[PDB]
Amino acid sequence: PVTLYDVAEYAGVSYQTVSRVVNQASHVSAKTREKVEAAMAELNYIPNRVAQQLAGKQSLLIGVATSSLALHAPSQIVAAIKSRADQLGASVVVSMVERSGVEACKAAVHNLLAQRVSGLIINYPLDDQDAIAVEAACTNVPALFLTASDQTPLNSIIFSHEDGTRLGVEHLVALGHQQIALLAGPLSSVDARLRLAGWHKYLTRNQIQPIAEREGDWSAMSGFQQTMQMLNEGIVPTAMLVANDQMALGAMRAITESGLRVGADISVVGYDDTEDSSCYIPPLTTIKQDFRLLGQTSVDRLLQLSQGQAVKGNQLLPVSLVKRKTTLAPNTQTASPRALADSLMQLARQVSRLE
Amino acid sequence: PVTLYDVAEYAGVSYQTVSRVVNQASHVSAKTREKVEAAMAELNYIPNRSLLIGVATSSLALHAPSQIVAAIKSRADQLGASVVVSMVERSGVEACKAAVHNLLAQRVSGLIINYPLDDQDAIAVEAACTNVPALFLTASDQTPLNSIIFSHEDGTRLGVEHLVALGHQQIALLAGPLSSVDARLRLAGWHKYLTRNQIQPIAEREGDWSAMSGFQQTMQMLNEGIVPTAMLVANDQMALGAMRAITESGLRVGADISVVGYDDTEDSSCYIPPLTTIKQDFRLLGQTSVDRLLQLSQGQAVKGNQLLPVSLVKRKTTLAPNTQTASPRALADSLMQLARQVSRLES
Amino acid sequence: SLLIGVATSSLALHAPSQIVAAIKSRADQLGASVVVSMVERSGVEACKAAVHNLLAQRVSGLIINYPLDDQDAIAVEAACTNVPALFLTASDQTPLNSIIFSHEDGTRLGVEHLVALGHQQIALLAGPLSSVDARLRLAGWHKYLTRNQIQPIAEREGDWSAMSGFQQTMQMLNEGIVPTAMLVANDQMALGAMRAITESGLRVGADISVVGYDDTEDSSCYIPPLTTIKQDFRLLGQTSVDRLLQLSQGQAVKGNQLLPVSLVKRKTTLAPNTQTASPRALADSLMQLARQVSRLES
Amino acid sequence: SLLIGVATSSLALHAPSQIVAAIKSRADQLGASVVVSMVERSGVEACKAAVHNLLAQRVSGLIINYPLDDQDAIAVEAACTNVPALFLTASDQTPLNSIIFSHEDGTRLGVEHLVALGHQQIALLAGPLSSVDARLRLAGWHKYLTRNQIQPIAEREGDWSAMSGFQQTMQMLNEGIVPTAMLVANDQMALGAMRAITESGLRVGADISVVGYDDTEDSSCYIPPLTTIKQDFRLLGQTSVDRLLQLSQGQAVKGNQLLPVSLVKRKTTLAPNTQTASPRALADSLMQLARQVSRL
Repeated sequence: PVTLYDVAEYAGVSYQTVSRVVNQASHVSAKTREKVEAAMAELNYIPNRVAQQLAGKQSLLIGVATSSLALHAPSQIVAAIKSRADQLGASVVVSMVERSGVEACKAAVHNLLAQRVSGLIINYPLDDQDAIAVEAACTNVPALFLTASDQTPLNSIIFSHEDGTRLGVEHLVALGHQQIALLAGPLSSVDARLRLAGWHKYLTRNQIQPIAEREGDWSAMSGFQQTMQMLNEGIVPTAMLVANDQMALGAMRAITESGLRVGADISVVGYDDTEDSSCYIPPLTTIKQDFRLLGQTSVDRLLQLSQGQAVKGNQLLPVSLVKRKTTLAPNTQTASPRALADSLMQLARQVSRLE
Repeated sequence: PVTLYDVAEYAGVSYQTVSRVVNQASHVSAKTREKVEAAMAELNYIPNRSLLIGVATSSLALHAPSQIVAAIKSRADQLGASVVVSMVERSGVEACKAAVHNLLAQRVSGLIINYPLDDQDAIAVEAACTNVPALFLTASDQTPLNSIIFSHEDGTRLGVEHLVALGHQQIALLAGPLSSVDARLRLAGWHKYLTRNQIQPIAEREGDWSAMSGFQQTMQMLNEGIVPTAMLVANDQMALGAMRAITESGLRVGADISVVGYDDTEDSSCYIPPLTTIKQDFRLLGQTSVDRLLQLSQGQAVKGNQLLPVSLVKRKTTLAPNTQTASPRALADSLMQLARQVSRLES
Repeated sequence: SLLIGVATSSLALHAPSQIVAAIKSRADQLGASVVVSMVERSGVEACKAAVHNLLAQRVSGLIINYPLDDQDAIAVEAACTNVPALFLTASDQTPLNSIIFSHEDGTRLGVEHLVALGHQQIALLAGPLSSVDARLRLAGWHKYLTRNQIQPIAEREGDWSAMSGFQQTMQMLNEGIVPTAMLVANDQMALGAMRAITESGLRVGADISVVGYDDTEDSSCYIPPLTTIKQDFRLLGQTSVDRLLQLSQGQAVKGNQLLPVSLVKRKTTLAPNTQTASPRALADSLMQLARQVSRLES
Repeated sequence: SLLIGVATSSLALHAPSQIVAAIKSRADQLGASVVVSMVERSGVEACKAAVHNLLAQRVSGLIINYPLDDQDAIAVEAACTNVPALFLTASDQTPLNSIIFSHEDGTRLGVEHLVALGHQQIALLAGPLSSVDARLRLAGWHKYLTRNQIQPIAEREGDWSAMSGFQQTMQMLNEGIVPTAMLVANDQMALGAMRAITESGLRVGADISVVGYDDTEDSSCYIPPLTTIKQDFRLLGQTSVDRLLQLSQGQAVKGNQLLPVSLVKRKTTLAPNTQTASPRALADSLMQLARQVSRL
């Protein structure tokens, strides 16, 4: 071919030196790594082996099957994963799952397996039935799941959906709310269904039935649209539990644009605690999920599993309510007709001043 | 939203013809491939049509870089090439030069640098790429090397012109951190175009891209008694924080202080009130960068720098300064709000 | 392999298409094949013939999606001659194998809805009376309105089309008969009624409340959105297949079977005597002037 | 014996049911039998499969009632392998055996209608863009509006359902975009738009004119009755059978073939509002409602 001995006799260096480069920067002065890496590139030279160029002094090589990095939560996690995996001197190989469902995910795994990975993290939302089908596909390779579900028997880490829903409900019940609406994610999504189940569960335990229930698509816009729809249908709760912070944003807008006050008239609770919620108007009470932690933890755990020790269990991570300004004790006090008529008059005056 | 049948009935050719172009040179007089390939490009149409490519990126934590890499990975798949990301924490050129030396060790056939660098440093990095094609998604327009970016010149211009045209004279800037090239360029641009309208900003401040910083800096400014009629902000998130600062300072966004963002994120359409901003399509930047990189890896493409258009997205944070009477559109909105309140009465 | 025959009304018609779709669709999932025989009308000889065809094609089970009164349904079951036969349109009182929606419930819910909103002056708008489904629906309305000491002030007969709903309603209002509410036999006639009302200078809901039947995709966006009775035809179709396979192995409900329905409250139902200058009517007037305002020059 | 296979979209959907009805119906009159194979979903592998089934059932001719772009329609025709195949959904520019309605006409008529009523501010509401029928319709609208020196002021994408017509129209008006006319890709979305408009404090026709497509039974009773483009699907279905029998005896138009459509003028179309009230007259009206409000 173009050999390892050709790279060397024209570039002026030994075959210990060309072979020390092929691996990683160690005992060769950084100034002689320019005489080699330009002599390799200007004659096209490469590995075999190419997993013989991942041959030492040890590897853990880990595969991740994830939802789109477009989406905020999955990016947080993978960031953390990649990040932490680095600290531990293991490498990460992502395989994105442009949707949707289990055949999609089963495929993303069969890829990672073809790339001879030593462990798997599944960051893709699956109901328990399907998660089992996937675990089947992992075939003698340790597999940690960051989204299940149904309880599950397998290796998992998740945040407590039970806690999240409980905290929110309890918060509002304790502020003395009785008229409550839910705004869930799309129901194709397992995470949405779990969240909603949770809300029902705990509201039932406080002798409460939600006065309305709706379904967004995770986007703020859908939070606005559904909330608008609802208020226009004359349904006007004192509080809303919302399945993520972005829909909560859209709800808040719907409310505000409907002539109501967020908190003082309709309290709202989110989920996720995104960077931006702290500066919504007003700042948004929500459930914190530390995705960076989930990601980082999942790596420690996976390395352990790949040496036959760890929790071969399922594992939960705590969450927490973050009180801010969208939660206040209920209030149906609301402007009097005389006050509205006055506001109207003011705009009639402004109107008459136009062309 | 331009289709295949729009490319054809303005450029004077059939569908068999537009559809024979999309595929390849088969029996194409490259002559009539000029009537089509300019009508595709001058309407904005994007057709459904080993290479191993490395990406050096900022943290995927951050929104923009995730968008891009997503689009990259995604598109690279369609083309049967694989992507290998190397994340850069954090800060500076040695950081980034290192991330590259890794990707090179993994014997990649092309490089995309999605990490913000000033032109001096971008050169230093290009030096490190050593006989391997390297496309940069963050430098300035001035660079000699292979790049794709959005027009910072346009973005800044549009925003300024927007507010001047609404008749604003008292304007404050809220920039990104100045370690960041993208922030500096944006700020330079704002100064450039405000100068061209005989205006000097009344205040200038520096966030860190986070909303919280937008709030903190705007708060500080208003508390220092500096109260502009408009703000140009370097991204949508800081704009959110500014809006909050304003609102919590007893003022109305738009009516009292107009605000303009940058990026057009998913959520800005539902800020309160919805946010006027400059659209940058990161999915497109990412996808494009791959096509371009494959071409470079076969000798041909723009070995040039390349710009991508942007656009102003008018919404509700921009209104003529509160010196003027409110506009009919602003009144009609207020009126809608009361009609909603009214319908919730009974007596 | 199960091979199953369907005798259906025209696929032109919305409901029967829903069903056969669901049938074909589900039958696929279960690895059985479907063979449709359409019955371009009308009545029992028509339907007895459609069956004699399917039988000639050696099918292993029959679904009869064609509307029949109980007498005639028996005559047809006679024709099926040692081949399992599931009927998707008869009454609840039949001996044979059937699945239907509860006509008793549908009618009850609608009446109760309006009585509970306090309506006393009510008109019925039924389907054509050649149609069994229309007669059952009408019987039901009479039954429950009687149980609330009410006699309808008018009663009319469309042909299922919206246009007929308009025409009959127009006729009625022009005859000076002006109820506070209408029970209508399907959503499309309800559309036509609503138009007749609106074009007669009246308000749907506020002046005359209207209730539909079927809950079609589009009723949620009628003007105003239409209170109606939900019937899930996809479900009926899909269910009928499961059931038929079971019957073809001796076991299942050799019974008749009912499927629930539900009232869907929307904006065509409001208490009588609203009357005039409610907050909602003022807010509407306001909205109009806001639009006019926004058309001005600054 | 003449035995004919149909590959169709879901019978759930209104149009395809109309067609197959007509097909089955007419095929009966002619003493041939029909065998349907439904397609879900979606795209060309789906449809290539539905055909490979029908072929296994040894049919003597094929009707493809499933929407396909010209590229894919060819791929399917390849699959038909020596069996006559009539397509009820492609474009006019295909080589193969087809019958369709004139999309060129439909779009032209609607545009010309509104231009002739003197509209300059126009919005489009298209079907989903995964759908070829939607893309063709939209292309057509662009083509003819361009020919009248007009660019639409907005452009949106439903999913064929009324609800989406409402949602997109609501979105658009809330974005402060307020055209004088709308071209809509089917009658149901047009219903939803009409609602969005009406509920937005505006008048359909007088303020915003709307045009549909299909002419469904119900559009004649929308509020107000809906100007729309008529497509007679019964005819398409019936015609496709005559034509197929002829093809199966080596004679007919081995051509593509078009069917006319027609504009149906009703009440959602009127000349744009020339006229406004003065600010002083509005302010007075506003005062009046403030007085009424203060009693309540």
